[PDB]
Amino acid sequence: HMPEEVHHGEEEVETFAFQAEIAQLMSLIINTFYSNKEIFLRELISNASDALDKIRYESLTDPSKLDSGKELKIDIIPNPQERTLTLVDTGIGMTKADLINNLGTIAKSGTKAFMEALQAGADISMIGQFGVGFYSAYLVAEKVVVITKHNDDEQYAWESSAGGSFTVRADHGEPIGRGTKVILHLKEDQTEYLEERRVKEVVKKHSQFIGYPITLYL
Ligand SMILES: CN(C)c1ncnc2nc[nH]c12
Repeated sequence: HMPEEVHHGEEEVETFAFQAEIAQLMSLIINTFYSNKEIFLRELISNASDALDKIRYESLTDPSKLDSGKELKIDIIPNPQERTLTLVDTGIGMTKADLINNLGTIAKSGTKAFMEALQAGADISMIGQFGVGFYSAYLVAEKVVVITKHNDDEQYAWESSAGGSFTVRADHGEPIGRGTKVILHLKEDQTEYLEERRVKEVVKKHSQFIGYPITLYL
């Protein structure tokens, strides 16, 4: 008795290409010698704050949207053994469609405009002004994993090593309830951001007036 599941039904792991504009920016960011790489943390905390604003805005008319979790917070978890730095927020999260669209497609206009601005003398720290600060994670990360849960969909995982493609798959792991977890697999030369002394310095310098609690976990 040796059965075989010739066809699993849905495709578990789906691979897609970035819009060319996004892929070219990711290549720029992952290989640049820009000396102020710490700004990645500002951009990711700002994205987390925006996501928390969103859920809060939504709950004003429908308090039940907080049934998946009442606390609105940001957590930063450096992990020296796995060389990961994780930023967790309990914000709005992303459905599967929005996950593919928001990280793989809709950033096209922002990444295009940002690269034109860079060509004309702008600098990388302005990335957030084009709505695409998420990709600054590749200043310090060789790989990024995003775990996300939106009230209207199941938990999903996104990942990319900036090779022009990304993958999406249902995540049946530890439920996060609601929100997004951005997991940075750090480059060898950027492990300074695994140290509590360094991470605090960056938060105090760049994110000292964010309207949500930021907790650091060692
Ligand atoms: C980057 N992006 C589209 C995001 N969407 C929703 N929640 C987020 N938390 C951090 N980044 C997020």
